[PDB]
Amino acid sequence: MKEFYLTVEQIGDSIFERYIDSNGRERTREVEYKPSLFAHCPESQATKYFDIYGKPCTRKLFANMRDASQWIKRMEDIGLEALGMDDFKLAYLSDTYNYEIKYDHTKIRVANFDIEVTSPDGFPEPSQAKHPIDAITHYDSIDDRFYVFDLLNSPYGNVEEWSIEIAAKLQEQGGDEVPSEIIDKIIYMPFDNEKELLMEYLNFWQQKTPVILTGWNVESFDIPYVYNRIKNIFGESTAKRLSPHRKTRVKVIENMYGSREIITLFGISVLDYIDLYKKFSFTNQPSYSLDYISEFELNVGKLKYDGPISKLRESNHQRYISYNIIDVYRVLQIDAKRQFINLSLDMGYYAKIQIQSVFSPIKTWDAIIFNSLKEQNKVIPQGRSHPVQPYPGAFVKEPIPNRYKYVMSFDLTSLYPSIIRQVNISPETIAGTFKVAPLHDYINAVAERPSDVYSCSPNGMMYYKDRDGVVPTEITKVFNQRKEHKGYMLAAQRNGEIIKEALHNPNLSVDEPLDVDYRFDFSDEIKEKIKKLSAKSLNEMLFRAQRTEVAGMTAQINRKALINGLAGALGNVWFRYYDLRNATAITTFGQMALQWIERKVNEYLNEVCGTEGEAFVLYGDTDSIYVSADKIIDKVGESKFRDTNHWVDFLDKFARERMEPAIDRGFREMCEYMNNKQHLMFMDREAIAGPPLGSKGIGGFWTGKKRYALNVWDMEGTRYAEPKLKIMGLETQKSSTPKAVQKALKECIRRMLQEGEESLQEYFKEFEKEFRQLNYISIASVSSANNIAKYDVGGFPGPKCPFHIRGILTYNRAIKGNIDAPQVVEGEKVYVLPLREGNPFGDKCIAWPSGTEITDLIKDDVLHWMDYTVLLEKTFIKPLEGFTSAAKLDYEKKASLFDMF
DNA sequence: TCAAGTAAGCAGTCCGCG
DNA sequence: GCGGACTGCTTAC
Ligand SMILES: Cc1cn([C@H]2C[C@H](O)[C@@H](COP(=O)(O)OP(=O)(O)OP(=O)(O)O)O2)c(=O)[nH]c1=O
Ligand SMILES: [Ca+2]
Ligand SMILES: [Ca+2]
Ligand SMILES: [Ca+2]
Ligand SMILES: [Ca+2]
Ligand SMILES: [Ca+2]
Ligand SMILES: [Cl-]
Repeated sequence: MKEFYLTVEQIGDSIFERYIDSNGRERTREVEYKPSLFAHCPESQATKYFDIYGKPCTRKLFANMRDASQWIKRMEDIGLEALGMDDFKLAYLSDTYNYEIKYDHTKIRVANFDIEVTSPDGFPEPSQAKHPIDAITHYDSIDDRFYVFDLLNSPYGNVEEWSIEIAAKLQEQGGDEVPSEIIDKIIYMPFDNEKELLMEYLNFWQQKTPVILTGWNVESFDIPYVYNRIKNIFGESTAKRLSPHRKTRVKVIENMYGSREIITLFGISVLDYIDLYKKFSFTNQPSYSLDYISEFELNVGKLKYDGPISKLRESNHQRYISYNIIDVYRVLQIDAKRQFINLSLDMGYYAKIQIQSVFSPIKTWDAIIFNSLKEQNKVIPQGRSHPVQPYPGAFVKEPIPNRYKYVMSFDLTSLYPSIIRQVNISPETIAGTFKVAPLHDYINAVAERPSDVYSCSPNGMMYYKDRDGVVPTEITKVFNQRKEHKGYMLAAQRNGEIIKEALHNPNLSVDEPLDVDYRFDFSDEIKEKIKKLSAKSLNEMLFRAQRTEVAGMTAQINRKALINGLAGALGNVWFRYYDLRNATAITTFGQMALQWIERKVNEYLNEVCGTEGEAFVLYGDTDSIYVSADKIIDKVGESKFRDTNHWVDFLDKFARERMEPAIDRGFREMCEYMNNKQHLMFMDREAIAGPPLGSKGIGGFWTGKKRYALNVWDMEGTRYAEPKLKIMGLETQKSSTPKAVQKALKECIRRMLQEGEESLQEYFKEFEKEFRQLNYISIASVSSANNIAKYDVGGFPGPKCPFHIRGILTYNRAIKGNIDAPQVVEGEKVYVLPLREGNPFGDKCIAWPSGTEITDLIKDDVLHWMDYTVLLEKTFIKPLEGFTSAAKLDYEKKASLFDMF
């Protein structure tokens, strides 16, 4: 077995390392690590160490780590560059693990825990920790067991033991429906007092010390609460037993306004799952309560109880404990699905960083690039301080608001990383500058050729062509991984569509799902077998196919975020390789590439239609073009096509055989023009959109930049069983618009694109007729709530007070004096509802914490005073009017014109 | 809302616009 | 009432 680190810390002049040894065993060592740093020396000195620019460097070996830090300081006082890895943990891992790390996840202790704390006087502040901890469920990945620590006696109630048999049975039997598949995995431990529970929990922690510590909100609540509670009862030294090296810190953590407190446990890698979810899931939720996310991800029903959570333990301790266990399992289930822990470890070990540093792309890329350079004996530069400066980004084309019947989109593969590689954009590859012409001149190939020797970007930057920079070299490796996993993702997606087709025809039999790998396109034998399968087996296969696709999406999209992170990090002042010359070289080249290809695609299509000046490209954002295919369809049919799938094949054949070769010729020319290192602008067909053949649908529409809808039949080679709506930027896509409204707007769009104007007018009429029956939560807007206490002034809306903030102040006033009423937490999401004039709340809106029912006292009143009229015109009618106006449609008839008869 | 980047939309406040 | 300066929030890349 090859060895791998678990955790690494610097504590004074010692590196503290937990690792897995050659025998598969967890181990700990304290290494008195002697770091090296570098200084420029004259050429006279024969050395093997060179900076990234090829300047000679002398290596400086320090007695300890504090000596290395003092030298960096004194080099600053002198005014000279101190080169090398100043994060000595990273240098240590580089020296100790001088190879590609193969890790074994089965040897890494991943702990998933949740605590319960009964609080009769509001939220229990983790930094006070004044209330007893009365439940801890702690799952261990190695044991595969849920360890339940249950307080039977508290100042808030003496309770009976939790019954495992009641927990197992249905809600309909008096039970808690704790999943069968985990019942045998529960190790249950009741305690007579909190001191006993906490002492036992600390002994347990010692024996099964987390490497990865996760859960929901554990970093902001669970961890600091357990730490401070133990600290209040036993002292600081006992609290510090949560760290394997007995060292903890705070932390702080900004931003403005104001600041939080977390506990840094040295030798643990805390990956709060809420944080993993926000970084990697690529959703924006109305609520981040576990229950909301569990419903969203797993389609599991909200685990319900009577009364408030502060009375739950004394009124129903059985359910209290059972829900603590289910809370932990929920997070494991979301991970089984999303695989964010797996992803974190992959990226973390790849980069050779503390695993928790996957949260910082700057940290991740600094470690990768350092390790790539160290391998060649090259020395990294000192990080400098830079003033934050704005710089330009992508080009977005203004669309003409309209409907568009037949649409084909084309999209550049990993654009920004592909520009890095093509141009050879890197800190050490800068060759100089050239006199820049207006961008428009490069777009039209009218400017003089920038260089005959170097590789250029239209921002004026020239780059070496003899060898690849460290940025191109390393961005390529992660790009190639991204491409691998995207393949598995798209194949899984395609395999899912074959199952959906076969679901049109079971096959009334008792059989089993096929043992297949969904990452690969189903063979003809698997296809045959699928066509003989029951609905039960086919649905189970769909679930599994869709799970593979999710797994592929996680792996692919976050490797993409990482590489896009690097292009972005070039424009972040805290990045070691921060250069605005390079950041702009990427974005300017991208602007040219899009507008260059727009010109070429128009020219091509104008040529192959016999026209001049006609604009076939109707829109583009950053790296995408949207081509109007009406004239291509018109040249053939629609006479003339058997079905929808027939013109979708014709357009797929035309895009792949005629257009892409022309796009590639267009891009090969631009590469020569810029004299780039290698041609890497690959623009594949993305979507084929249009109305169902023979229908009165409009196919798609644009309202403006970054706001559009299309009816897609084929996406990147996935031919759908049913057409899919691709809606971008419109209100159906915003977390802020109500659930019921998003749904309603979506069906309006669907009818517009697939069925026509009259189908739209009948749905709108029906929705307007029934919308007052909708549940208040389903029709409440959502906003994030920043700067509440600023507005307020005091406590009414102050000058320029935002609408949602006003609603919160209304809420604050209606719940004034209540300890147990839910407080609106600053920086979180709220539900917002408009209020009718003359209401007892004395303002036009009320807001409350999202993902929650509003307090029983006031609920009846807001429900009574809810302004449905304002609600409808604001969230539904205004947006819908914007759609139909853009699409040249009416949601209301209109005319009409006969009229009676 | 600690944690790579810019572009650009819409809601609402405030206030002009004879 | 609408739009523009401005803040707040949110999304497309
Ligand atoms: C999504 C996204 C894009 N971008 C920039 C960089 C991208 O190259 C460019 C286009 O974005 P995308 O079209 O979303 O993705 P991509 O071209 O990088 O890769 P692919 O299409 O194969 O999925 O916009 C970011 O800087 N950050 C982001 O989060
Ligand atoms: Ca792209
Ligand atoms: Ca693509
Ligand atoms: Ca069949
Ligand atoms: Ca794109
Ligand atoms: Ca070339
Ligand atoms: Cl790819």
